[PDB]
Amino acid sequence: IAEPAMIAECKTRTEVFEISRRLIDRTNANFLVWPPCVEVQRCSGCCNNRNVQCRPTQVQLRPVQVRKIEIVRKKPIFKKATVTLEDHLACKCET
Amino acid sequence: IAEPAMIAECKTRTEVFEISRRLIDRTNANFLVWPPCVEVQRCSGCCNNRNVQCRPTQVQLRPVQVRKIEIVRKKPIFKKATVTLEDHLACKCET
DNA sequence: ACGACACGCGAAGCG
DNA sequence: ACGACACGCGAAGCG
Ligand SMILES: [Mg+2]
Ligand SMILES: [Mg+2]
Ligand code: NA
Ligand code: NA
Repeated sequence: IAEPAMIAECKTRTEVFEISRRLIDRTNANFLVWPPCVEVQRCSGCCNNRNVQCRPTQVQLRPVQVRKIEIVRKKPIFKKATVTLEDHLACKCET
Repeated sequence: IAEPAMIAECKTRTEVFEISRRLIDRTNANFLVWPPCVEVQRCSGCCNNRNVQCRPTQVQLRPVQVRKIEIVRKKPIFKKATVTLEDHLACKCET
């Protein structure tokens, strides 16, 4: 059977966010971070027409702790860094 | 508090698929389709290193019925078209 | 392709 | 930046 197609409504869905090393440190390259990606909630889906787009109406900042290794003459220095994620909490179709 | 960052594992998540008018009809432009987008399941997330990527291991074809209006001298002709969606069912990190 | 339907909403039906 | 840990797995601890 072929079921009726259902519109993907404008709402929050779980997406994959890649953790930016550049925001962790823009002035040094000598480091590794873990994990490289986390889940975030994001507004996606399609509105009625192309005069409007699916956009967040409230966003929530969420700090997470990442693992950082600084490499100094081939030796690891273990540190922690805090990345502030942005979660979409609600969406609307917006002009 | 800043919770520990958790890796976004390579697995299936719900994504938004935009319905291609071109696959519905490549030889005529005189038509509209509804809905413009549907949910599908897709492999996403991050593997251990950049020598591997998150890829589907089994995919399931899923036909859905879309609404089509053919416009002929400004009058609508109501038709149905069948679009075959591809859902990801499982994923692995692959080299 | 230039924002039918007694209306408004969504070869529709309801109130 | 050139694939520590008695090992293998993941300034680790377990078996
Ligand atoms: Mg009537
Ligand atoms: Mg020991
Ligand atoms: Na009507
Ligand atoms: Na050890």
